[PDB]
Amino acid sequence: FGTNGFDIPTIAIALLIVGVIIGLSGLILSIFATATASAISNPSPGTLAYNLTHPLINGMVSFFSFFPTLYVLLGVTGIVLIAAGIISIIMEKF
Amino acid sequence: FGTNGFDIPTIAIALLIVGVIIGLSGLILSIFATATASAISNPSPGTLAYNLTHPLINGMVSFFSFFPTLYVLLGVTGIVLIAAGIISIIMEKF
Amino acid sequence: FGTNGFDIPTIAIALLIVGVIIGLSGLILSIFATATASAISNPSPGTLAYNLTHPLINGMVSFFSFFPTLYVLLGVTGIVLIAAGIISIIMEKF
Amino acid sequence: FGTNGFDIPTIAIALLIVGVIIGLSGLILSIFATATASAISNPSPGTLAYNLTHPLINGMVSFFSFFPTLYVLLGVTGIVLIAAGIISIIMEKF
Amino acid sequence: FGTNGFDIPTIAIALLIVGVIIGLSGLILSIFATATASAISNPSPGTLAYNLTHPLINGMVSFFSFFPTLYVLLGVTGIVLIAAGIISIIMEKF
Amino acid sequence: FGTNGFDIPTIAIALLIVGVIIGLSGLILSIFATATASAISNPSPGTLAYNLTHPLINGMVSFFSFFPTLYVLLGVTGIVLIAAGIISIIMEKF
Amino acid sequence: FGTNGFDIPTIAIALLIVGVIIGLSGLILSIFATATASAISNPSPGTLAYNLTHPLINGMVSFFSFFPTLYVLLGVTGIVLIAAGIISIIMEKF
Repeated sequence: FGTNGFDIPTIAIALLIVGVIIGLSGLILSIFATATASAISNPSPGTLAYNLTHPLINGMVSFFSFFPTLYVLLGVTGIVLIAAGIISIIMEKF
Repeated sequence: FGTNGFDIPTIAIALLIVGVIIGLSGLILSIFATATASAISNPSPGTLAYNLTHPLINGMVSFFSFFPTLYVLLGVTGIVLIAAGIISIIMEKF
Repeated sequence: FGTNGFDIPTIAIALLIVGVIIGLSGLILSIFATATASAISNPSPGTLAYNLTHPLINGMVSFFSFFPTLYVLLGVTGIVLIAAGIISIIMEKF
Repeated sequence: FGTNGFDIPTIAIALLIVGVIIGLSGLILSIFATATASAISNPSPGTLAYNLTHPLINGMVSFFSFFPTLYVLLGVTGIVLIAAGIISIIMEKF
Repeated sequence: FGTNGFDIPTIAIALLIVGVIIGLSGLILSIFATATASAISNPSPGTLAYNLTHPLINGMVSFFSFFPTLYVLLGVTGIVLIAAGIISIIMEKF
Repeated sequence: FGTNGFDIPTIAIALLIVGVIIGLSGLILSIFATATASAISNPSPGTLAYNLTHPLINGMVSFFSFFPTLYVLLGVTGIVLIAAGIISIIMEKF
Repeated sequence: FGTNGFDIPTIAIALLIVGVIIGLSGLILSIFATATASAISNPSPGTLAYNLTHPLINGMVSFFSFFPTLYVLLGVTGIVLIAAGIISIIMEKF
């Protein structure tokens, strides 16, 4: 059901695959992050361990705050792909 | 029943296939998402685990909100295909 | 019973085939959709699972609402085919 | 009584076989589950054995709740098979 | 009594065979289902055994409710076969 | 009763096997966990044995709390398998 | 009186044999069980011998309660055998 490489069943299957993969990734990351939160303690505000450990958790927080826009762009890509497919169909179907 | 590659039985079969595939995808994704919702907990509003986990679920929500327009465009494609078929029939049937 | 490729028995058989195929497709899709409706539940209006699942069912609804016009155009195609047959007969029968 | 591989007696025999197998499976599973229910006890709500045992029975309940939709899809498959048989007969019987 | 492969005695014999096979299948399934009904008990509405056993009987009920339409389609197939035979006779008997 | 490797009797038998295996596993684990609960005692809240033993039972509790989602995913896998079977049948049965 | 291996006299003789064997088994088991009931006594509800002996008689009761469905299935088998014989006769007698 298509012209050259655009196949609606294939597109649906690809959407399925990316959806389940993203769900799994969120699941695994949340489960692991719970263990991370449990493991690390809060020694004190001003002793050696605080100086030793605080920037690491800061980097954790920053990277994980970067994740959302990555996911948003990844979502945007699919609309572009389906659009190029529609345009390609229209170009030489007539 | 056609001219070159436009076959009404083939079109009906393709519509059947895409329909059942989309139904399956929705089914599997909903079943998996229920498990995802069950697995992840809500630690607290302001502790380490919240900072560690919140953006992930935000990305989940965003991507899944992108799904609907993908499905809509995928639906639009079929009208274009059947239209090109009709036009191609009319062009050289007379 | 025809001139070159227009055969009234063949047309009748093709109409039979497309009719039964469309009936089957409707049957199978309805039977599957009943199972889909049974499987998915309604968690709550505002919790995580709702955010995770609602757009999927929205896409389901949209695509299935696109089906009717596809069927209508598919029906329209046959009148065009029989018309081209009639015109072709008249052109060189005299 | 058929064309290539579609045989109504064979289909009837296959329906018989799947029916009796499913009946047996239900019988054996129920008989075993009764013994499971008898064996496991309820120690107390909050002691060590409860923490040790509760998630296991939760997993039991979840999987067994997944069974019904599996059976429903398995039932749906047969209509598809008989339908493909009918279509195949019609295609080249005429 | 026929042309190529359509034989009225053969058709009558095939109808006989499918009829007796279907009667046997119904007989055996009913006899077995009576034993199934006798074997399984009703423990209680809310204890462990109920959670363990209820979905199994639900799947039983669903599949057995799917049987009727299977039988109906199986019956429909024979009219198609005899029809193709009649058409084939008429095509080249004259 | 199938096309290449999808066999409804085989699927039913596989469902039977996985069901009984899971029931057995739950049974054996619960029976063993009862013995574990009986064996270990509660020395005191703050003496040497408490420091020596508490994290072990904590790990016990955590792993056994991980079991349920494992079972849920294991259940989800079967719907995917039966779905791929249905799709494969539909693809080349017509 | 048959075709290949189906012999009505042989079937009647087999029915005779299974009937008398089952009658004998019931007779011997009842006679032995009477002696078992006579031999074992009822020491007391709560002393050592009760703890030592009660589960044994519980297992006795359970197994003997399992017997009936075994007999029922054994009875069901014969209808299947005679049915396969009838079908085999019909298949190639014509």
